[PDB]
Amino acid sequence: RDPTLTLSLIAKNTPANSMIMTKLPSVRVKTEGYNPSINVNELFAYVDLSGSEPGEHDYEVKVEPIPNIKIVEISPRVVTLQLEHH
Repeated sequence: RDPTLTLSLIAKNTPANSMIMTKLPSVRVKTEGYNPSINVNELFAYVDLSGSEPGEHDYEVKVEPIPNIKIVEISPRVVTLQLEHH
């Protein structure tokens, strides 16, 4: 089926006492494989803010593991976000 998915972007490990000022864009993912029972809306792409300081930085977009599916393309691949200390 090699489904093309549209996933919402989620931020992981957002530093405590800090807030993301940027609205996270959606992500388009091309895949290879088959899977009839995997909730698309329950699937997410993510950016890992582990150890980030306030300001504007670029983060690599990644995809949460999906059974029987291999991610072959992710757009956008990188996202620019702004972080502000509380």
